Amino acid sequence: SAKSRTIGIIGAPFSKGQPRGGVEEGPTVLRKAGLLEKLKEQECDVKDYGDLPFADIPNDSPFQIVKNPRSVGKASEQLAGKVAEVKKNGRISLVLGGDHSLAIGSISGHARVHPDLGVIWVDAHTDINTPLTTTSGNLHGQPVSFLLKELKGKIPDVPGFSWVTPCISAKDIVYIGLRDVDPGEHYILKTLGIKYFSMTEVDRLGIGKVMEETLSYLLGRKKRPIHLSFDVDGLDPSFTPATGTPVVGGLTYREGLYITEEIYKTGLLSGLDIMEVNPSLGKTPEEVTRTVNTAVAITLACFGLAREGNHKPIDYLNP
Amino acid sequence: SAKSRTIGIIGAPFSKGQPRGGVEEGPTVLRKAGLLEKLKEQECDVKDYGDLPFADIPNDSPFQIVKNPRSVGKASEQLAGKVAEVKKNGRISLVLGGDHSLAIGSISGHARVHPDLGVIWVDAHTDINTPLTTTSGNLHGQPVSFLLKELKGKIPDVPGFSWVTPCISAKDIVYIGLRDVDPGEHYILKTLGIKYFSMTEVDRLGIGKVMEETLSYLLGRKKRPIHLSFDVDGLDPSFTPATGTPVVGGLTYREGLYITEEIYKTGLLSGLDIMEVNPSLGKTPEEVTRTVNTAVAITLACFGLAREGNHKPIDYLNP
Amino acid sequence: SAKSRTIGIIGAPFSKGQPRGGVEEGPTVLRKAGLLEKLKEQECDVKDYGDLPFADIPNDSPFQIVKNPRSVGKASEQLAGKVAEVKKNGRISLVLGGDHSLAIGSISGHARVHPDLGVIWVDAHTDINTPLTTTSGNLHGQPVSFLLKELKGKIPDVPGFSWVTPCISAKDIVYIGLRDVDPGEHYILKTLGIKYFSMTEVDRLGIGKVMEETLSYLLGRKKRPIHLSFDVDGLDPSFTPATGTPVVGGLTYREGLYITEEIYKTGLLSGLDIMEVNPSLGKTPEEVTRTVNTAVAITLACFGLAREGNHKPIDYLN
Ligand SMILES: [NH3+][C@]1(C(=O)O)[C@@H](CCC[B-](O)(O)O)C[C@H]2[NH2+]CC[C@H]21
Ligand SMILES: [NH3+][C@]1(C(=O)O)[C@@H](CCC[B-](O)(O)O)C[C@H]2[NH2+]CC[C@H]21
Ligand SMILES: [NH3+][C@]1(C(=O)O)[C@@H](CCC[B-](O)(O)O)C[C@H]2[NH2+]CC[C@H]21
Ligand SMILES: [Mn+2]
Ligand SMILES: [Mn+2]
Ligand SMILES: [Mn+2]
Ligand SMILES: [Mn+2]
Ligand SMILES: [Mn+2]
Ligand SMILES: [Mn+2]
Repeated sequence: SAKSRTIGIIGAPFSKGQPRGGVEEGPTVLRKAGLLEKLKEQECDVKDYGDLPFADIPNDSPFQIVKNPRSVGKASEQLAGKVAEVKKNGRISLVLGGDHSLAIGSISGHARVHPDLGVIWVDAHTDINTPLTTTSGNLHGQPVSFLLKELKGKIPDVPGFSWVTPCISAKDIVYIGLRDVDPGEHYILKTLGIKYFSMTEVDRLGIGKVMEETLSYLLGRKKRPIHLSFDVDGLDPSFTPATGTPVVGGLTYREGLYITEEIYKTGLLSGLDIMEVNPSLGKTPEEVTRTVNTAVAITLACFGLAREGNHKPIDYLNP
Repeated sequence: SAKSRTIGIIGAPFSKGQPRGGVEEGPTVLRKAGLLEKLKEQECDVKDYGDLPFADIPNDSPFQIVKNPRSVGKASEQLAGKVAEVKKNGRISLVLGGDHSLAIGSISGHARVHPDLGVIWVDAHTDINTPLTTTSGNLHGQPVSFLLKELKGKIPDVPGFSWVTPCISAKDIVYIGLRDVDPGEHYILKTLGIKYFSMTEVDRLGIGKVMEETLSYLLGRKKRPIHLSFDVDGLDPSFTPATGTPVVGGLTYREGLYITEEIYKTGLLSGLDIMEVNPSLGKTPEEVTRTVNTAVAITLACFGLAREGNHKPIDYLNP
Repeated sequence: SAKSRTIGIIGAPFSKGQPRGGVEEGPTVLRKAGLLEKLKEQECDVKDYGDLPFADIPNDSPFQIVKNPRSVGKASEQLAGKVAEVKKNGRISLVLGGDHSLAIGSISGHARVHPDLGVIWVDAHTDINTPLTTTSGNLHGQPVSFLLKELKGKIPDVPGFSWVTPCISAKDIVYIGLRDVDPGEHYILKTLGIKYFSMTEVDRLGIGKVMEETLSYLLGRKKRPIHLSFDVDGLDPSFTPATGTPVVGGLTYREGLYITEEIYKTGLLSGLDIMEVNPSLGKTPEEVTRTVNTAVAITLACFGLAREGNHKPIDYLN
């Protein structure tokens, strides 16, 4: 099958990057919804690399305020190795999360095979706090800081992260859907001159102009691999309520679909993260199903499913 | 009253174009909501042609997998006759559906008086399956195929449809709202080069550009009569949930009103279909009322009701 | 603090501009939600001028069909005095409503100190009926008529309003959010040539172009003070349901924030009204909380809170 429809699925049932239990069930609920079957139904070559085994680290003391550092660092180290393996096999890595701390391992692993990659980060949050600027101490709100080359010398020696080498420059990342950014994060975003489309820019320009500007900024100079790190809380809680850090006034279901349809069309999607789906956090059974169905729809759009329709290269009027 | 506010109401209580009971009650619920009274309140000349009886056809076996062919064909044949009568009386035909298979009759009969008409098709679906590409066998998913000149030779001899002569060319129809298209339908849409604005184009351009492009595409060469075939499932199920085939990520209430406000302003609306309102498909009594109210609001906008306001040509400061 | 973050808060617990009880509780629910504390948390210099006492006028007979005229006129007269005082102290007046009839007093008071002010009116409605074009007789739908210079000779001698001097020209007001306008109001809007962006223009242009056009229409010739009169029913009832006159197909939560973020950025916000919050009109306790939280978010955006983020002028990395 086509490169843009050749996929390597990695389950990452990890929750210790944040304090809310349940996000480790994200891979289970996405698989039960029939993600793999639905992808095969749209002419995808799907290989399931299974769920990564995350061994318990019982004596995981905090680094200052930073919680579960060895567990988070090890999970990302393991994921980096697995993503690099998937990438070497000529497949688009599809990481089923799990909390967003896992992006450390997902992007690190992807950069080992494709160092020229560009990142599209769909989230309500920047996730760029350092272990020193964080007030929460949750590593799911810090993955971008460990990855950026410009933040080298600002990341202290955190236990479990000695394997980390910053793999992306501030110019190689574009944020979409921002609406809840810490002061420390806003300082970083502005001082490093990172490209971003907060909800203010989405409202001003429309998602059409947002995507036109995002893809031109990342691909204008030359075609390069795209890594889409999708936090379901990027979309409004009316679509993805079963998530840990929901923020009102989010991207619509349509905008989420549009972003992913435009990324598919480039033929350059090389890595994908579907993060922060927490089935324990739906106020009703319907809120869980709604979140899972939305996450599945986003994923299908990444691999070719289009709202105008799709057809096989045959003559439907003369079978 | 003005030509654009002179109306002939036709109730078409018909459901056999699809399997879900209740759509035949659409004319009853739209009338009970006060549609006729509300139209007269906004300076409309309204004539009620009543509800078509549609006598039972007990012996109506399927054409291959195509269900109730004689019932669907005869209902459309009689509707074509009724619409032609309304059009001859110098009135805009307002068809209260009923399932969308009735568009065969509505457009066919409208073309008998105005063969130069253009079609705006608001729907989540293309409804362009032929009796041979259809997988469901439901004729409400095939009306466009029976109407298109370019599909002549691809429509088999279906019982109840010998009266049908394709009346519109692929170039005289514009779709708005698409989001659930069958492979066969997508093949047709692309091969015939039909103009369409799926939810992807609406997201990219905005409804303003969509309407500017739709009206210029249909009216640019010369002014001609407009036929708007409105399937309530074109709007998001958060506005029109009481419908047979709902699809998430639909046109908003605002977008639905914008489309219809722009069509009214041309002064060229000549035929209108308000289809697929099913008052047995409300999960609560409020979902039915919500669907009916939305359908009524769309209809009022077609006949001049504007969000900015309306006033009579009198001095309001000196009565 | 910066001029754009230096505020004078005025509570206006008044409901007699309309028939639905509960809108007088708007200042109480907005204060309980922590509005003052949240503003101080985003580096605002906040001075609380308290809640205005509105004394009962027992024999307040109607002027034709126009209800509670002396009560509405007196409440606006008091508010005008208070807003002018806040403006003289070099602060942005922040009026917590209360029904929209209070805009007579808030804009009148503001024009006394800044006669060159420009009005942005966010609402589903025009509120431009005169005491003679009104059909409901509710004064919360007539404040713009009392304020416009072009409507002088058109407004009759209404008891409680002899203090009113029209302070704004038809060219100095921009409407955003219009979707339920009376025939008489539409006639006024068209005959006076007032600038407006009904929901039809918002749908056509997008909120980005709406704001670009609104700010250029008002500020193009030169910088001048901005008065934003925000009616919570300007936003869709899915965001602000606890309100007296809700109309479907309204401005989104995002559009409301975008309008207010753009106004903040000019540094010219000089007067603000947060009106028509009615906590007695929520179908559930959550509907009230949702309306109050939305109104608080709009207010915070007016004084600098930005969705991209905010930071203090310090080195966060050192
Ligand atoms: N900046 C945050 C942090 O925890 O660092 C966000 C982290 C969000 C992480 B996520 O979902 O994007 O991966 C959540 C916010 N709430 C108070 C702390 C704030
Ligand atoms: N294209 C369809 C068909 O029945 O052929 C749709 C028909 C749409 C009918 B309507 O509402 O636009 O009139 C319903 C879908 N479900 C599976 C088959 C699909
Ligand atoms: N124009 C109105 C009026 O009462 O004059 C509106 C007044 C709304 C005032 B408000 O909420 O914008 O401040 C309410 C409408 N319903 C029938 C009469 C109409
Ligand atoms: Mn997030
Ligand atoms: Mn995140
Ligand atoms: Mn249809
Ligand atoms: Mn449909
Ligand atoms: Mn108002
Ligand atoms: Mn209003």
